Amino acid sequence: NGIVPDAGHQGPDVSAVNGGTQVINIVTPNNEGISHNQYQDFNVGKPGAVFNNALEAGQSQLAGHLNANSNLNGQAASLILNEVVSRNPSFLLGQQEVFGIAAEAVLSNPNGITCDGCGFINTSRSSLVVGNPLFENGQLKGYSTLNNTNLLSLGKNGLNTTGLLDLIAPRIDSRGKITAAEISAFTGQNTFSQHFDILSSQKPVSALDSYFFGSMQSGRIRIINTAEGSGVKL
Amino acid sequence: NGIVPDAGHQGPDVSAVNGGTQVINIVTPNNEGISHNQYQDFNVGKPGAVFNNALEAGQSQLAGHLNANSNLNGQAASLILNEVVSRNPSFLLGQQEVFGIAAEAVLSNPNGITCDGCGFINTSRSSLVVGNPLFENGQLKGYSTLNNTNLLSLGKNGLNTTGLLDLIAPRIDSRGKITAAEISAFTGQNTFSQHFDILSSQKPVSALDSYFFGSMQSGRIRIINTAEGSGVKL
Repeated sequence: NGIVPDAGHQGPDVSAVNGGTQVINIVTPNNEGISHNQYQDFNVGKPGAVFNNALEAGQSQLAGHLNANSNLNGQAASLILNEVVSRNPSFLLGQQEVFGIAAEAVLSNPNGITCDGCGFINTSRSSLVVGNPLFENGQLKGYSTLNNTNLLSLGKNGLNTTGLLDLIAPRIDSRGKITAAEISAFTGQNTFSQHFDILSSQKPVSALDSYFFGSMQSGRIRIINTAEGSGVKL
Repeated sequence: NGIVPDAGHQGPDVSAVNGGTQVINIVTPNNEGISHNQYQDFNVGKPGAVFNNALEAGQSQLAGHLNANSNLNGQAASLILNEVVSRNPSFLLGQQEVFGIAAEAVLSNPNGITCDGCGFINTSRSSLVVGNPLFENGQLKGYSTLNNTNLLSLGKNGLNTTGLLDLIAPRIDSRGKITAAEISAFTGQNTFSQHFDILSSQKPVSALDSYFFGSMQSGRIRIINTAEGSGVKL
């Protein structure tokens, strides 16, 4: 019951639950190569979840044998954008696997995101965005944490991935081991490009406190807090 | 007794002690604009220390009225490089002021550096390097932490500056509030350019553990640990 796709045009379809692991047929990539998937609820349990970006049947790590995704229409996604459209926050307690062609992945949930033992498999770049994507006539222009005060939380069991990692939120509270090739954490109220360049920043009414306890096993870490007067506690 | 200049050609001369604050006449800048100063001992107490990069007499913040530095020969330094040539580590318990023309400042001490309530005034960029500078026929080519396992320590009272801040050491242990326009921390055994670009990295025999407790009041923080297998604990 963790992942509940939206009933609208950008809602993906669940094809199976294999050992508690939900398998999601992501929607057709647009001309930008972006599969924009919308959910009333996006949560991942300990069995994890699989996003099917495959043009051939094969073996997944989390859900066994899976089929090609006919939604792809012969073109795999280069970016899998998962967006929660409701007021429900997201809890990630397991791995998210991209089955098939490797792609970038973004979870966007302006209501809040909590990781605790979550991770990403076969992902070149993975982003957690407590904020909303910005679209202009159907094309992705970036993301926004403007007017948002919600929290990205990482629990004791941390987060692991072999690719790049982006953490975008008004504030971040981390208590676990973050393992990634590179870690980028951007806090405060900002507008971002598609590539998470900071295009603008605003000062929040009250302080946006970010907390980092725990290890960070990465060769490169960058933390940008644009909330003037706030800080990054370690 | 904190700052003891070397007797050789790159040893500066102390001109005064004003309220316990040592005033150092840095040596003539070379053609690169680098004043390369060598010390048998480099320590700063609570009264702080002043480096005289002035072409006119004026008022310093820490040491009252000071004169022009005749060592400059009419050309202020663009980089003040302070290097300990002995086995003595460095303890910085106060502010270091550049009197006169603003400049970049680097403290190089391969034996270790400890900050506790230290800071930098009228400095565009300030660097603490547990490592040695690299010279090629008198020209500065960069810095090196190769084969070094010593520690850069920041105590409870932290470090403050309005300019940029570089922290270069085989490992860093910080327990206080670091305030700076931007913070760059590079750990592991590396060779650096003059601008602290990582040119090469080597794996240490044993782990080089870096620790960051405490606040970091900066808009941009980057931490690069090139020691594979080691991590950054927060």
